[PDB]
Amino acid sequence: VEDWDLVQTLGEGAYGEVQLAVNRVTEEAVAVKIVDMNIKKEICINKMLNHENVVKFYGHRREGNIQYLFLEYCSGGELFDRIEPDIGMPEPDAQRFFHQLMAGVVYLHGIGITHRDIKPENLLLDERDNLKISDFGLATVFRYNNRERLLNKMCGTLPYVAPELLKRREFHAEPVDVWSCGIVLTAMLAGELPWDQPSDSCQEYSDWKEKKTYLNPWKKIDSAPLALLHKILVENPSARITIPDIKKDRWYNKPLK
Ligand SMILES: CN(C)CC(C)(C)COc1ccc2[nH]c(-c3cc(NC(=O)c4cnn(Cc5ccccc5)c4)c[nH]c3=O)cc2c1
Repeated sequence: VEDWDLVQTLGEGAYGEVQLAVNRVTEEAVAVKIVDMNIKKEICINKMLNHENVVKFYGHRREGNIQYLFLEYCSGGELFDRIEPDIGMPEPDAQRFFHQLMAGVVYLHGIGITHRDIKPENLLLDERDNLKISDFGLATVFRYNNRERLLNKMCGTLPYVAPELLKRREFHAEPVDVWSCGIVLTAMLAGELPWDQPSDSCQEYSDWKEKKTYLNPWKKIDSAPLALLHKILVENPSARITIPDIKKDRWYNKPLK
């Protein structure tokens, strides 16, 4: 029962690959992340995580240069692949995935962890299309012994990143994750990213601050989810909506399909 057949390749990453592995006896699947050993922290963070919208960590094995992490298998693949270019997806599915993303993110924040790289490539779908947050490689602790520390390393992926992280030496962790979730929502409902980065050097970002919502991607989005996006994609992180308030939003609580 301790033996696993590496069946299929799942994902190349920078540092590794991810293999479907199946158990010889039980036929259980796992995803196996394989790296030429950042990683100490990733394992350490994963060890603290236990939630239905976070990819389960099963364990690790040293093997000299090669680090193995054994991770929950999500047969649905990446949310990224459910987003049709230029269209997105049906609004009820976007809503359900967003509900689950917030559940995952609430959980992480409640234990003082920030993911710092939320995007569709990192949101996995299990067999019943349940969304799971993956890839704790950029994640870090922002609250410890009930004291918040401010972040100052710039980490993430530029189209998903909050504007305060390009402009401020220090910033709060939670609003940043909130922002990226908003860019994820936008992608789900429009099938495109609104900007390369949230700077006034990008015209699409200037246009959004000038409320030009008759332009794309905003014109493809119904008025109710767009009103939520108006509260999330707010340049000042202190005025940006918080998760407890997202859970009170009208579209968030709209019955759909
Ligand atoms: C492109 N596609 C049309 C090709 C096709 C093969 C159809 C992809 O379809 C699937 C289907 C199911 C999948 N499941 C997984 C998976 C991925 C992870 N990954 C992670 O948890 C993690 C942790 N860190 N990273 C990024 C990384 C990876 C390697 C090295 C460094 C960083 C990823 C954990 N569990 C999974 O189950 C990927 C995956 C892909």
